[PDB]
Amino acid sequence: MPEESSPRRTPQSIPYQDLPHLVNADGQYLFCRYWAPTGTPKALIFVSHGAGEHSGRYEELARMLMGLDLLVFAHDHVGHGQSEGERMVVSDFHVFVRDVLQHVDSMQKDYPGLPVFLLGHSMGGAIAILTAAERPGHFAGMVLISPLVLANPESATTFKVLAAKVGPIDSSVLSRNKTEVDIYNSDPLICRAGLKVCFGIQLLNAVSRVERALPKLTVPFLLLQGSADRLCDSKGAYLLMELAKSQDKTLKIYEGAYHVLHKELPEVTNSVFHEINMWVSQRTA
Ligand SMILES: Cc1ccc(COC2CN(C(=O)[C@H]3C[C@]4(COC(=O)N4)C3)C2)cc1Cl
Repeated sequence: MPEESSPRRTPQSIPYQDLPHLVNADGQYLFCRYWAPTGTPKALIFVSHGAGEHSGRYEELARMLMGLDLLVFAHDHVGHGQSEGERMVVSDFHVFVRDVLQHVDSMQKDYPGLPVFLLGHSMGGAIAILTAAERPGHFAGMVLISPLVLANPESATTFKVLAAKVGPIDSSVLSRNKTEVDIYNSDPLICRAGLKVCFGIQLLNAVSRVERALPKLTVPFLLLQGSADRLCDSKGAYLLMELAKSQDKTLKIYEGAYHVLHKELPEVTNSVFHEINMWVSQRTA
């Protein structure tokens, strides 16, 4: 008599049979999270986390969102969090987009006729842009927290020279809020290893694809950028503002703020939480 294989486990040895999951096109398991409101959801919203991080970091945002009677759902991108795959490795950047579309396609079927929003930060924001541009007309609304549209020139050129000759980021540039930098540095699911070269060329590659997709955007969106962001240049968010065709487009600059605006100084963070709340609320009522 043949036997079933020993259960599939996350890279932290938890059986997938125990967690919300989905199998992707390459047969890799993805860890999933769901925040479901009491009663009928007004809409669906997918949260796309950034490079090195994981969906767990979006707990508070997602609870506010679910607060407005939306169904929030997320998964960890491949090579992130509790999803399978070599840490911060992807065959091609398009995998992230495809994997989102799959999760949305699934969720839409289970919840027919509901509008769907995207929320992304950083690389997760670049993924949201590409996701939207691949399906013009399909998403109700897009919320972008300092999305990767243009990469910091100082840093990009440094990396390009280093790559041309083939270290971990100073995590202080994340946030003026030093408690949040510390929380980041002590989260076991994060990948704080230096940026591999193959993944770094991929991100500069995504910058290029994002610029090509900009003119094709028609989806409504809210765009939150810090003026002193040393990872995703603020110039990128002006470009998005200029090139997108969306009839419904809005930009908040946070003067002096760094990169992770939902994890910044409370004045900033509270504003970020409020604007997202106001915007999504107006477009679901
Ligand atoms: C050389 C170079 C420099 C800068 C970028 C772009 O900056 C990246 C930072 N990236 C994220 O996605 C992470 C930031 C983080 C961590 O945890 C959070 O909450 N925020 C998510 C995008 C690309 C390249 Cl090639």
